[PDB]
Amino acid sequence: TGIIMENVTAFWEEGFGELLEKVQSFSHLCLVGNPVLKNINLNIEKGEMLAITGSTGSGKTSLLMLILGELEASEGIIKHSGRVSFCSQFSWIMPGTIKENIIFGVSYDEYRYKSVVKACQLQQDITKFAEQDNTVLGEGGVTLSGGQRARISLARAVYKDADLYLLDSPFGYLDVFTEEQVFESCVCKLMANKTRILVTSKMEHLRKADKILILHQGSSYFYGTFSELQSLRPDFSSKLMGYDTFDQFTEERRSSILTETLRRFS
Ligand SMILES: Nc1ncnc2c1ncn2[C@@H]1O[C@H](COP(=O)(O)OP(=O)(O)O)[C@@H](O)[C@H]1O
Repeated sequence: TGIIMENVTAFWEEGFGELLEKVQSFSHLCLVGNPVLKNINLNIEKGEMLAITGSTGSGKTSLLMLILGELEASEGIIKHSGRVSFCSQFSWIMPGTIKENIIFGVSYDEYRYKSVVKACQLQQDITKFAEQDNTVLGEGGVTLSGGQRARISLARAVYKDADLYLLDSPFGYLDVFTEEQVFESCVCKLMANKTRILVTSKMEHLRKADKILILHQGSSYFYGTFSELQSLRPDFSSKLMGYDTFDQFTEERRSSILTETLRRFS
């Protein structure tokens, strides 16, 4: 499946801020009648990758909830059909082995498993443990690094057979060379033909995306190709492409540069 949004708007409604909270004054935002997103348009073909970036708290997560149906479109048309698979920014971990976490509630299939494991770069993790992917974890799997938890929860989501993959900021940790190999192997090759939406703050991901959506304040700052971006948003581009290794700054620096840049160039 592809995905289409034509001129979609969505309001704060009772309970969405708390959902937002799990997944990453609400009353007043529902009382007053307020768009969390306004005039969103995107059109994404089967098998393409949409990269979503923007300033912090611009509605990135919220756009995924709307896809998931947890937020409601008060206006506009959304089309997409099929199973969706959601990897949240929170990396949840269930009691059981690493392997049991990746296949959680889904049947085991060897070729599929081994291939997901290799492309999420889990082979370098599990090889440090005496029982490898049979190692037992407690929930939160709290002695692992953030990147280890995020790769296991990415592998779980990519292993789900679905028509659309929603991946909310997996690449936000310090082990930055691993993240680059995950993006190239999992998101770019293994998933090359699965429709997919990657929320992100690395410019390489916009560079390889089929489509790009930049959000600011609940609003679409830009939407189209990386090439259209360089030509239609030149102040944004020149500033962002003008660092020499932006993608290796910490997630917080990158997101703060993005926010400031989006603030400057509205
Ligand atoms: N944990 C939170 N507590 C209070 N307000 C929040 C929280 N998370 C997001 N918001 C607010 O809700 C709106 C939408 O946030 P969100 O969709 O999470 O943006 P983003 O994913 O781009 O960082 C923003 O206006 C933001 O300030």
